[PDB]
Amino acid sequence: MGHHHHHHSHMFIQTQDTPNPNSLKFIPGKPVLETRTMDFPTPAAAFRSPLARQLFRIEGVKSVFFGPDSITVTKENEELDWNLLKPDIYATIMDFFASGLPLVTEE
Repeated sequence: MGHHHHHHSHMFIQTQDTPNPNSLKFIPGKPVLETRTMDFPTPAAAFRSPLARQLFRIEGVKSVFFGPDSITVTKENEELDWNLLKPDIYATIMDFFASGLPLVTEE
């Protein structure tokens, strides 16, 4: 079907603040990595996830981390406010699950 069951996808991301001013935690409502956790410190390491690659496309993303129903992203520098990234972050992750791409391609 072309159109999605968006009325209750539970694909809406809540932001939870952390003990790091440069990093913010994004809970999508669905376990991205219940099975494990995977770090992406560098834009190169991001190859192990299509989502991580798409997150490094967003203006301000220094690094991405995946965890149990959580995506913890860090900014390049403190001059960057998260409101610059947030619209693109929501759009890209909801688009990822709308595409239904595998969270991990290889470890």
